[PDB]
Amino acid sequence: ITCYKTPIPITSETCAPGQNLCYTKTWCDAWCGSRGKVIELGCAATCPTVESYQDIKCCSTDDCNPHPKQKRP
Repeated sequence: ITCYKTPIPITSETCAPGQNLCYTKTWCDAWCGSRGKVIELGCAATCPTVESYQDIKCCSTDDCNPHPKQKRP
């Protein structure tokens, strides 16, 4: 399985041994001072959990774990 990273060069790469899912961390605070929305992508053996202000989305493929925001205008 592969997933998309967060950085500009959002690319698809295979996970480490034992993993099988990808996670999308959606949040906004310091860096979101205006419109700098941040999102942490990665991999995990199982769908991870979050709190209130923070959100997450688990998928079993990069096509489902990309960046909700392509590139800045």
